[PDB]
Amino acid sequence: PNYCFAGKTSSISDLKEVPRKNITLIRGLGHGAFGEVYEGQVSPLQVAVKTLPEVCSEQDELDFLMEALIISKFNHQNIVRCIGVSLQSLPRFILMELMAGGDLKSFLRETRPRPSQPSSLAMLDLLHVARDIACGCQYLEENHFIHRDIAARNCLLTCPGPGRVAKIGDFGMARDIYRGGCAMLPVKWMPPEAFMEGIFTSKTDTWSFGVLLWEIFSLGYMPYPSKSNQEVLEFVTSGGRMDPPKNCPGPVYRIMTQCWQHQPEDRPNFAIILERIEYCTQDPDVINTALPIEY
Ligand SMILES: C[C@H]1Oc2cc(cnc2N)-c2c(nn(C)c2C#N)CN(C)C(=O)c2ccc(F)cc21
Repeated sequence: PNYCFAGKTSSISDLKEVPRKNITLIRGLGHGAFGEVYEGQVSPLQVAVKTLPEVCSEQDELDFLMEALIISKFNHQNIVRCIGVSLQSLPRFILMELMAGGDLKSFLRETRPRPSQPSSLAMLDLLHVARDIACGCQYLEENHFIHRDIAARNCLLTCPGPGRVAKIGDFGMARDIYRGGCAMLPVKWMPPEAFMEGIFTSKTDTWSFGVLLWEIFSLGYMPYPSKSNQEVLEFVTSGGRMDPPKNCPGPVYRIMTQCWQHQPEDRPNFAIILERIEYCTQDPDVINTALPIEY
């Protein structure tokens, strides 16, 4: 089974097989419903290890291989690196760049300004995260790769503290399409034409990035508070959009509303999104805006 990205075709042969003896698991990182994730080290190189359960179907096996090929073929600083794989021993491993800041949704929720830590985050921190992910998205766009699932839960941070870099860290939806059910669709992140006609383009990711921006500036809230998937589907198709997050500067909210234009042609590409984020970061009135302190 081959994988095609950009101009090139790659195969399982192209993956970097790391000798299993060189790999040591250290601790769990919060395992999902299928496959575990560990902190590990390679002989030392610090890594995250994604595992394939040994009790799995052949389709699961092909899914795991395809994920390894997809991530291994990306080359961008805002996309998590694949250090290698261990596919010749069981359970099979994919080895990733260790993003010690964890996923972005959890980071935002856990790092909200509080009376004890009133200065944990500032507007600039959020703008830098937004810029980081938009840079990753621009790389995907210019290489004609549609992510399909841009959302805070699928982004990672290099570290919790000040020098953090945000990166896109999961490509499971894209993998599935390359190779499911309504209840599992990221409805709240999808544009009208996506869930209606099943049409996908890079402007699909623009819409989702708008929702990510809302997640970021809301400090990790679930989009469309109190609305179910179907309610959001009908709301969005009717022209409904989310209100600004609490204390969100107008220039930032306007990037969101542009990302959520009904017509894909009316939505900005990621080059433009990056330009607008950069302008926001220059504006003193934006970056001097205080985030809410949760009590
Ligand atoms: C496949 C997995 O990858 C990594 C996870 C972590 C770090 N680095 C990588 N590469 C991580 C997480 N939490 N913490 C505390 C750490 C640490 N250190 C998040 N997590 C448990 C995930 O499963 C997850 C979530 C989203 C996503 F995009 C990829 C992943």
